[PDB]
Amino acid sequence: DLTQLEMIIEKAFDDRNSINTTTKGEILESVEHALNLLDKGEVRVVKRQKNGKWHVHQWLKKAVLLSFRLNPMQIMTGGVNGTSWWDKVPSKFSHWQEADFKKADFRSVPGAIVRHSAYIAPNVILMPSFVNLGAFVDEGTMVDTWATVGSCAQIGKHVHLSGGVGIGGVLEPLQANPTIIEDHCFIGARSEVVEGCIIREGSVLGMGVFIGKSTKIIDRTTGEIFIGEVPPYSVVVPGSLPGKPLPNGEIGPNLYCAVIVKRVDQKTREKTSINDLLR
Amino acid sequence: DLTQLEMIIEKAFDDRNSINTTTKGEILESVEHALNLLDKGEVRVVKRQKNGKWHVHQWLKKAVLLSFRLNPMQIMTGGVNGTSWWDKVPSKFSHWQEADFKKADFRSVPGAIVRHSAYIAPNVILMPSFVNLGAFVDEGTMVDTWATVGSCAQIGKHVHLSGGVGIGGVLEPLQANPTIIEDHCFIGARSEVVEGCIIREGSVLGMGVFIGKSTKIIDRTTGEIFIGEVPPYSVVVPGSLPGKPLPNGEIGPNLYCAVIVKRVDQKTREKTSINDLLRD
Amino acid sequence: TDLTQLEMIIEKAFDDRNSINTTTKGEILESVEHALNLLDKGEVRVVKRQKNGKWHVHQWLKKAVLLSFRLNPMQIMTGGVNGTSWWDKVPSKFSHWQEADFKKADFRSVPGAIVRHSAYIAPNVILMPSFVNLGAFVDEGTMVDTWATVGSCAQIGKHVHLSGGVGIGGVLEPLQANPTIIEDHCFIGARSEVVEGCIIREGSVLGMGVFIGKSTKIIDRTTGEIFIGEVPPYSVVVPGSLPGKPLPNGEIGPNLYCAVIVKRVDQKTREKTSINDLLR
Ligand SMILES: [Cl-]
Ligand SMILES: [Cl-]
Ligand SMILES: [Cl-]
Ligand SMILES: [Cl-]
Repeated sequence: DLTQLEMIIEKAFDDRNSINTTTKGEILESVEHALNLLDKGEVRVVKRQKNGKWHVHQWLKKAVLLSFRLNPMQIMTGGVNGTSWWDKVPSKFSHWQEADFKKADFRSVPGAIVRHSAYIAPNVILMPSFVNLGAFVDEGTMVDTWATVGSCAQIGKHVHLSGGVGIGGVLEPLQANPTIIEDHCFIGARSEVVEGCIIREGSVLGMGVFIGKSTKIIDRTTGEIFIGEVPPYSVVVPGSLPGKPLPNGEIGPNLYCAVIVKRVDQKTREKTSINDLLR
Repeated sequence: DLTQLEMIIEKAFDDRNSINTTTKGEILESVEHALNLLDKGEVRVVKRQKNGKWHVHQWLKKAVLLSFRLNPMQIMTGGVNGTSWWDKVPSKFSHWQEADFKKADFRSVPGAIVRHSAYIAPNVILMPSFVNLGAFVDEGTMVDTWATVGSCAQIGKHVHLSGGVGIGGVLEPLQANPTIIEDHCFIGARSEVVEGCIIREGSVLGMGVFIGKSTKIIDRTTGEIFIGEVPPYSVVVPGSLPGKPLPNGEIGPNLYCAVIVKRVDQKTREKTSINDLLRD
Repeated sequence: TDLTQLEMIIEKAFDDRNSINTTTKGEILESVEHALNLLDKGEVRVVKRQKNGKWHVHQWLKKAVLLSFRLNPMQIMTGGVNGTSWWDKVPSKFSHWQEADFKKADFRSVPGAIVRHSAYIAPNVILMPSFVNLGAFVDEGTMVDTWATVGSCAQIGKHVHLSGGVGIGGVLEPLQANPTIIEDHCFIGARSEVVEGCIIREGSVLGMGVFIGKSTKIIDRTTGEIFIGEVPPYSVVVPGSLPGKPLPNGEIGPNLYCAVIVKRVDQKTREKTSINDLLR
């Protein structure tokens, strides 16, 4: 029953300053249990509504924040020459055996790093990469080498996160939607989507696309400006817009922006290659 | 030997649907032998032609593809607090001891990750980074921190792959050339070269240069446009080209492109610093 | 200890560095080891800021780092996947560190973090999976986010945020060159890169994808002043581009990348306004 669990987390978070490494009992159990529900993908930090809008369940963010006060800093073994690390967030794979990996049915390449409470769906491929607390990585998604899925981020099904891609983490403010990459998006290498922006489903981002909360996204044919959202089935590449003249009157510098070069549909995505879409 | 090895692999590749983790015998031995030849650099995914063009040895890609079918997913130890990974590609350094590292004569910094079948030449420095299956990293090359040498990529001698540089992997389609970086190239930090593009020898890429299959590469002085290839001894920086206007009457956005600002030669390259070449 | 005599020995040993090797022990080894422990503890640092605000290099600490390369052999370092090894000659900072050492040092080291010995990491720093190289200085309360790199001898001021994929470029030789310096309270947005000894002055905010090297043009949008290798205090910086010369065919040429200071604020504005507003 999620209803009771949320109630405790809401009230315990209100008294969060009294929570520490000595707190046990119902508060400790509720937070832990919630992080296991997250780790399994049974709950998620944000859920998509019928309208297509995403709504945050704040008590899950509060549970993650509360886990920082509950768990102590500890020696974590496994470093070079038998040295240690010093942290208070366990790996997702703590106590995982072959049977556990067979059940989860995803591939974790040596170098992959995943914190507990992050959900990894079946048929995902984790290259050497980092997945932070509360993230959700759905069916068949590729997380390529040195990619980062930040806290609470949502990665949809059959997403390709290319090498060096950063999906920015979003914990506070509590009301903020985390960064969201919807189903069937291609995120080109070195791209970055942060600060709770959403890439609507079927979109294709070329290499070097940066999308933050205050990034101008312009449809090259329409003239429309989007903030924090890329509409469905968009092909997006990096560009620049003119700036204000310099104080001496000389032509001003251009400023970076994201450029929507195509808006397609589902049939176009299934029929046309990524490279053709970007050409 | 090589003729018969190629034949065994290609016959098995045509029968790849009947191949799985229970397949042993000559097919297993041939695939393992082919990947060991790749690992020591005795064969490589590509051959340079007389034309100056590179073509793929498709049977070697087939060996790599078969090894996915032959090897089981398994526990691989060494994670934090004794946790494991779950993969079916062994490390290049499996069973390597001091003597293996001394014979190989390259430097492997803790954090470096190299899968078996990747060739790493003498005097290479692997900072924390990742080198994928079938890659070739030639003599004296620097692989800097969080760089990636993708599957089958060919990196020439005395190349500097700066921090966070990605050389994109190319396995299928079988006929597609991998990404190639020829001798004495410098690739500045955060740059990316993917999808089988080739950076010819002695070229210098500034920071943040992206080179993909459909990237316009323009010589600013010549006006010449290149696609998928940077000509020899080019100095390349990130830039932009004008776009079409919006219907509302506003000028359209510029779009990213790669800009050749200089084309030099071996003598110019050897005497002049990277920063001077990029300064103008 | 007496720093003056230690400097004298390091200086003399470096003049005869060709006679220094992996067999060398005695006073020279102890002196180099001591200086790197001083570097690791932050009791000494590769550069110190002067009264005028200029940074001055302590060349003898660079010489000590260089000598430790000659003193220590290439060796097996354990901890790789499936019990495999690395092959390097620089010890981890965390060699022999226990809970008491971590509790005393009072910073947080997340599994995946990599730090070489001689790098100082101050209290309340958070090291995500990342790399900190020799002689670096990471001051109080700084966040080093995932796949960031703090290059050799780099100086990171207090309460700096190095976002994901940020590169702070290393500077060892030339001995006289100042390393890369990031002053107090700076924000460095994701995928940004600052290399080749550039300095970002106190309180500045760099957007995503900002690359600053020695030869990157930085233009002040508000004054029009052009800076090279230095960003003034409390600058807001984003990536941009400047126009080029026409092509020989008569068409407009490509733009070339540059860094743009779009606003310059102060300490009070910085404390009151969020990073996101500063970038709008
Ligand atoms: Cl753990
Ligand atoms: Cl296949
Ligand atoms: Cl292995
Ligand atoms: Cl060590």
